[PDB]
Amino acid sequence: NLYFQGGSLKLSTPIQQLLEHFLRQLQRKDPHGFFAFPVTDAIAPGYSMIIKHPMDFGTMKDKIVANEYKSVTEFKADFKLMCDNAMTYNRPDTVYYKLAKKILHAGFKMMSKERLLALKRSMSFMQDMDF
Amino acid sequence: NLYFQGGSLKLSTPIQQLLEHFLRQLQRKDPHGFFAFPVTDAIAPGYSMIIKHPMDFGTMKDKIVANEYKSVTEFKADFKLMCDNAMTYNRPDTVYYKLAKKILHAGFKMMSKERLLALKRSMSFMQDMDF
Ligand SMILES: COc1cc(OC)cc(-c2cc(C(C)=O)n3ccccc23)c1
Ligand SMILES: COc1cc(OC)cc(-c2cc(C(C)=O)n3ccccc23)c1
Ligand SMILES: COc1cc(OC)cc(-c2cc(C(C)=O)n3ccccc23)c1
Ligand SMILES: COc1cc(OC)cc(-c2cc(C(C)=O)n3ccccc23)c1
Repeated sequence: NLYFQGGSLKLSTPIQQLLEHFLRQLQRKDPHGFFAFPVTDAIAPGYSMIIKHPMDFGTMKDKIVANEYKSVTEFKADFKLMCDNAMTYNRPDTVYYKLAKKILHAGFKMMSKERLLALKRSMSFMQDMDF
Repeated sequence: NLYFQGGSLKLSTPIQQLLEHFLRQLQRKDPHGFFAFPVTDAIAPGYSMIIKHPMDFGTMKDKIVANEYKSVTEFKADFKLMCDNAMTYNRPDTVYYKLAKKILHAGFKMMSKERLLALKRSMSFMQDMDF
């Protein structure tokens, strides 16, 4: 199943472009990859018993690639689920709890509707120009 | 002469926003301010005899503030006039000649219609989003 356009044989949406950008920036807060892959029962005994809805950055990346996010709010919800899971399974004295708390706070600030509107407004002048 | 809008008493165009940005970046290539002010006959004997149409970054800033640039091409022309003046009055062995040549080449690359189109296209996804 193909189509021909602009001299190229073919077959990335705005939301995919936005979420790919924010996911790369959030994963930079986790240089050791603690949040990069699903938590296994081997590394975290009882995890599958305690945490009913697991989430990780790698699973969110798969959702972006497959174009399964319909809103920023859905992305932020998955992000929040990951951080809440880490702050439920792990004790407050752990790197996982402390990092989840920092990531959750920083991510919600960075992706607020009000902030994205202000960034869009700052960029609008380039769309008003003809080049 | 005033008007009231959005609860504020009033009275910056896309081209003004674009040119203010590029002028700041071009002046960063001239940290000593050699191109920041008109060349005087005191600092450059015979300048007013040799150079018929003087130009400097400070004069270009005044034009931006006064909203006197109708195109990027007009801005690039003033920039080119400044660099050509420096490469006419000064010998090739001078910092002024060498800097003018570097500024001229870098400025034309950075402000090419093709580059600005590509930057506009990279940014378009944010204008397609609703926040
Ligand atoms: C110490 O090295 C690692 C590596 C890792 O994947 C690269 C993931 C984790 C990890 C991540 C988590 C999480 C996120 O809960 N975790 C909980 C208990 C024990 C380990 C982990 C730790
Ligand atoms: C230096 O100030 C700015 C302002 C801006 O929009 C307001 C956007 C950028 C900007 C930054 C970037 C980067 C970092 O990729 N970029 C890529 C394509 C088009 C614009 C930009 C830089
Ligand atoms: C060496 O210090 C300075 C300072 C300056 O203004 C801050 C401007 C110039 C300067 C700038 C120029 C130019 C641009 O032609 N010039 C030519 C002959 C002698 C001096 C200069 C030199
Ligand atoms: C990290 O990659 C990017 C990409 C971008 O547009 C493609 C723009 C920016 C960007 C950079 C900036 C800066 C540096 O001011 N900026 C300001 C307002 C809105 C957007 C941006 C950064």
